[PDB]
Amino acid sequence: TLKESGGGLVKPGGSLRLSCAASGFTFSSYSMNWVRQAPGKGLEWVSSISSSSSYIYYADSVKGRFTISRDNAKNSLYLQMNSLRAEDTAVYYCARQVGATWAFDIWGQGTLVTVSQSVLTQPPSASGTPGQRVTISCSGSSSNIGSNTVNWYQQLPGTAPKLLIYSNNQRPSGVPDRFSGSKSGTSASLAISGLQSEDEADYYCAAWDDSLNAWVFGGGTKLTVL
Repeated sequence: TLKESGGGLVKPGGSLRLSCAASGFTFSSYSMNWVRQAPGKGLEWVSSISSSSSYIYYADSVKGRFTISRDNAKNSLYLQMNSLRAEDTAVYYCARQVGATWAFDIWGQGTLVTVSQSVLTQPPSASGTPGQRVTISCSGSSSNIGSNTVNWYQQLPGTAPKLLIYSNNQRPSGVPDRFSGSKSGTSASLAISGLQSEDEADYYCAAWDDSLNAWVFGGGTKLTVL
């Protein structure tokens, strides 16, 4: 259920091609994305292709150099990376988008690509003691959070992200009651009630920016439990 491939070592100005074999769902029905993550840094959205293959969006950082694509027949999504730079070094994940709410419910394991500020304002770290209530607030513009539904994703150390809250406050089929989402115009807050030890993870808030026509991802918040 989403396996990346084609990762390797490349030199600057080089060229590389990723692929993402789907399994268990009707690939052709859902839109697909590529979201990279640097070495120890946050999440950055790369590109998105509709199942229609008709509506493509590239991040202003890879605009022109990268080429998204798919083959709904072979059940695999691809990404042609040309004119590569050292700053393109990351882990690339391919995330299944939902037609309805635009959230990324299924993410792949990742593939590392080695080569030889932000709109969303999120506190870098959060400190909480067992059993307390912890709020992580993410601050966007009138063009993103203001105008579109927010999705929070939890990244557990080592593991790829997992949709925590979507459509501003909806808990998916798994996420416990202690987690609650909300939005107040241009700001969005995730509230963990009854802090547990297991809740030690990285939290990201993400909205679509109609002005940038790209997803904006939060600056992450590392929640440490005491």
